[PDB]
Amino acid sequence: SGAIYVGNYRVVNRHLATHNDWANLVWEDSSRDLLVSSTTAQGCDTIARCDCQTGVYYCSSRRKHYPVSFSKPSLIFVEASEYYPARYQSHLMLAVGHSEPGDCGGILRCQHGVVGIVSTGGNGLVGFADVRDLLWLDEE
Ligand SMILES: Cn1nc(C(=O)N[C@H]2CCOC2)c2ccccc21
Ligand SMILES: [Zn+2]
Repeated sequence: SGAIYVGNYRVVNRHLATHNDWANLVWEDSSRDLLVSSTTAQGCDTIARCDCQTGVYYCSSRRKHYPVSFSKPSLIFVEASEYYPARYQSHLMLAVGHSEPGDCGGILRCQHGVVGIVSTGGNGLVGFADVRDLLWLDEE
């Protein structure tokens, strides 16, 4: 679990969105595994606006933050899960790091700010849904 809280937005994995998220929907994209809802309180996270390929992510199944090198956002085949059939996910970045299904929502960050959230993984890989192209989250 986990979310990004920037301005009056809450960014979560679409597959973990609650009824309250759907009832306060701003934007969602199934191909990216992302959903954004509106918040009453202002958040403290800021979004990175960069092309970094190194950063640090939070792994809830280890209670630890790990440094990672990651690929640029791209279209990658993701195996079937209880949340989606096997399909291509867009704007996804892969890294070598531990992950388990419930690690989704952990933040990946770089020196500039938040880069994205854990969305896919297995067998010593972890995949992150990029948010750096969503300019409307923070200075729009
Ligand atoms: C971090 N992580 N995520 C999944 C996963 O199945 N994600 C789907 C749900 C949303 O997009 C694909 C996974 C599986 C096995 C080990 C780790 C894992
Ligand atoms: Zn950066």
